[PDB]
Amino acid sequence: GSSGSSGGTQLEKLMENMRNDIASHPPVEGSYAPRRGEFCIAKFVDGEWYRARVEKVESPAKIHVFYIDYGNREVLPSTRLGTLSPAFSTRVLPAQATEYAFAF
Repeated sequence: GSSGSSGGTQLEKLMENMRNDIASHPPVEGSYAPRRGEFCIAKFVDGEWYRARVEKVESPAKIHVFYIDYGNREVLPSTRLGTLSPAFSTRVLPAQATEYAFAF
């Protein structure tokens, strides 16, 4: 936590709340099934979870997704994908992704 002259970025706020329950109670690798057109959390090479929308599901090992937080695409397995909580879901914060408008 931060007290005194604090302040962050919209995304940093939501992500900050999720990263917590996500880093303390990480999802089960290979539990959530990514479906074409479904929102979920993806694990970044830096073991950092981020909001993304399944673009194309190839195989349990290959899942085309797009980070709706930055605006990038990465083919990750169904292991790095998990159930995106409604509390941290974009439903509260708008996708800061750049290539989001084109994502879908």
